[PDB]
Amino acid sequence: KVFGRCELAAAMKRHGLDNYRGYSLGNWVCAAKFESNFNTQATNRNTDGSTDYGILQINSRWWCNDGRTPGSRNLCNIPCSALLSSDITASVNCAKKIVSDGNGMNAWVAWRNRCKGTDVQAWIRGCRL
Ligand SMILES: [Cl-]
Ligand SMILES: [Cl-]
Ligand code: NA
Repeated sequence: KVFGRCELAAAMKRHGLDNYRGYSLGNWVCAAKFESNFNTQATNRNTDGSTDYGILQINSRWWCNDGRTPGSRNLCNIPCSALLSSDITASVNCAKKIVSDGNGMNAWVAWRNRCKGTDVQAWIRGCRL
């Protein structure tokens, strides 16, 4: 599923992401935009042989099991394939664990480089929430 901006905002709001650990909804939409272009089916391989999965590009090195990242953790306790579903629940539940782990949204390189310190409220402008 490729989400529309407001569609995704509403979905993330329903799943409890607005102001989760102090991050306004705009931050999450901005992150999803640059990580996945709002496509639940996005995958990208890393140089270390890990793979990033889904709308928030969660990394198999730490967070999910894809059966081919030897020595990796499965900290969200999910197959990485679950992160590619049209239903964002698994991605959102995993993201909450990541964002809680001490580094905040700095875990997402595209957030740090493209969202952090910008007007992120722009990303939810116009939406009925
Ligand atoms: Cl916002
Ligand atoms: Cl980047
Ligand atoms: Na959903």
